[PDB]
This record gives sequence, structure tokens and C-alpha cells, in this order.
Amino acid sequence: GLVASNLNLKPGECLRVRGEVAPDAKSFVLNLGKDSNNLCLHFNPRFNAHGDANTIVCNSKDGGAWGTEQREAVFPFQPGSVAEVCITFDQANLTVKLPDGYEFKFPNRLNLEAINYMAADGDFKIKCVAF
Amino acid sequence: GLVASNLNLKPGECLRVRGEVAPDAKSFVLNLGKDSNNLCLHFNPRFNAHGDANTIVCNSKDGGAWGTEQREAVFPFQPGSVAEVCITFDQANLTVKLPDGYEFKFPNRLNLEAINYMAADGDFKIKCVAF
Ligand SMILES: CO[C@@H]1O[C@H](COS(=O)(=O)O)[C@@H](O)[C@H](O[C@@H]2O[C@H](CO)[C@H](O)[C@H](O)[C@H]2O)[C@H]1NC(C)=O
Ligand SMILES: CO[C@@H]1O[C@H](COS(=O)(=O)O)[C@@H](O)[C@H](O[C@@H]2O[C@H](CO)[C@H](O)[C@H](O)[C@H]2O)[C@H]1NC(C)=O
Repeated sequence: GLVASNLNLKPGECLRVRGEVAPDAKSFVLNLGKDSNNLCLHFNPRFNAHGDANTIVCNSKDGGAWGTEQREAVFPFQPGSVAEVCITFDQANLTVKLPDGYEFKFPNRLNLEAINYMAADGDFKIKCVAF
Repeated sequence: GLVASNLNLKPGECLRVRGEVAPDAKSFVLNLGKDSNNLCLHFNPRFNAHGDANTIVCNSKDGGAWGTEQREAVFPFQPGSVAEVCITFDQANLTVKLPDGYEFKFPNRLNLEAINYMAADGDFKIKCVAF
């Protein structure tokens, strides 16, 4: 899927991503960080993948190494609909805001100066990105 | 500037880009093609740069080699302002359209199946990209 680099997204600046969730979607991924080996956020809604169903999986990747996975109890995505996610960070957490009012936090484990890299993958057709 | 890859923009599909032209803008660049060495369009408004004044320069790049520059009289860009373009291509031309109705056309020299790559450079900050 789409890969964007040189984002230079600073603490407090908002990255917005709107896409279409495939009607038979199994999974999609938004990766954010410095590059493919250094992700401050791996955001992975799983509809029906890796033994999971309707679960948001989050993790980090630091110098190629996956961190400790975290999951949310809520799943505000529907196959066959448009979804928007808005991401920002401070030194402590990433804050991910989702459609139906939902907002959660994921610990900032890498302390990058900026989010420079985003990559999308899976069953999510990106329609627009706002920086 | 922002670099985006795995665009899979087909003929007819519209790439919409909105960005901020720096207040002291000397020139800016939007590159489109397969990758950084294979550009079906290098779109380069020069406010005052390389000996040009308020002239758009367009070119292609094929296997790392610049083609022949096309230039225009019409120059609807202003420093320190927001610029919106809509880009598309077909068999014949690339087209760059501005909201007010200006259309720039540049011949399609590479004849690629899709635009997969976009890059901004110079005094232009991309704020929003849509497909
Ligand atoms: C060691 O197996 C790993 O288990 C994780 C826990 O979930 S479970 O369903 O297996 O019990 C899996 O999520 C994990 O899958 C990987 O998870 C990372 C993010 O943590 C990312 O989504 C990868 O794409 C995904 O494969 C699984 N195996 C690994 C580490 O690949
Ligand atoms: C062959 O040198 C090139 O001269 C062009 C002007 O020629 S002139 O006869 O009108 O004076 C310059 O446009 C050109 O600048 C380069 O142009 C490409 C697109 O064709 C791109 O914009 C580069 O960023 C720009 O440097 C110049 N070539 C150079 C400087 O190598």
C-alpha cells in the first residue's frame, strides 16, 4: 500500500488518514515511525486474521525488533465503510483518534524527534492523507 | 519535501494536492512518475530561479536523464500562499489543473501504466493529498 516519507510530523501535529475498508476485509495496517525497521506505532485492526477477529492490535518496532503487543477492547471499524484515523504524539504517548468518538493511547517507546515515515498495507484503500 | 510511493494512479484517476508556497518562494517542484529517476512530469514553477522569472518549467526524466524543457507564459502562483493542483494523465498528456480553471498540459513521454511516485521539493510544503 501507500508509503510516505519525509513527513516531518512534529509532536502535537496531526496526521489524518481516510480510507475505504474492503467489504471482506481481514486486516489492515498503518505503520508510523522513522522507517520500516523503526516504528513508533504499528496500528493493526484485525477483522479476521492471525487467529483474531474484530481486534485492534498495536505494537512498536525498534531496530527491527517487535515490542510488546497491546490490544484494545473496542473495535470501531466496519468492513465496507469509510474510516478516518487521526494520529498525534508527545514524548509519553501516541494518541490515536478514531471515528465513533474513540481515542486511545499507545506508549511512545522510540522517542523519535518526528514521525517521518508512514506505510499502509492490507484491506484499506487510502483516499486522502492530511499532514 | 514529502515523498509518496506505491501510488497506483491509473489514467483518468485524479491526484489532488494542496500545499503552502513559502513566503520567500524562489521556486518549487512537484515530481510524478515511476520513481526518482523516471519522472513523467517534473512541474517546476520558478518565481526567480536559474535565470527564469515567473515561469513554469516542465520536463521529463527517463532513466536518470532530463528530457527537453517545456515553458509557459501563464504563471498563476504566488509566494506565501496556498496552491491546489489536480493532476491526471492519459495516453497523450499529463494535465495539471488549478481551481480557477488554468490547465497545463505536458506530453506523456514515458508512457507508463501508472503514476507510482510523487515528490515535492523547494518552497512547497504538502498539506493534503487525495486520490
Ligand atoms: C509469537 O507469535 C506472535 O503472537 C502475537 C500475539 O497474538 S496471537 O494471536 O499470536 O496470540 C501475534 O499478534 C503476532 O503476530 C504479529 O504481531 C505483530 C504486532 O505485534 C504484527 O502485527 C505482525 O504483522 C504479526 O505477524 C505473532 N507472530 C509474530 C511476532 O509475527
Ligand atoms: C543545461 O542546464 C540547464 O539549464 C536550464 C536553463 O537553460 S537556459 O538555456 O534557459 O539558460 C535550467 O532550467 C536547468 O535547471 C534544471 O532544470 C531541471 C528541469 O529541466 C530541474 O528543474 C533542475 O532542478 C534544474 O537545476 C539547467 N540544469 C542544471 C542546473 O543542471
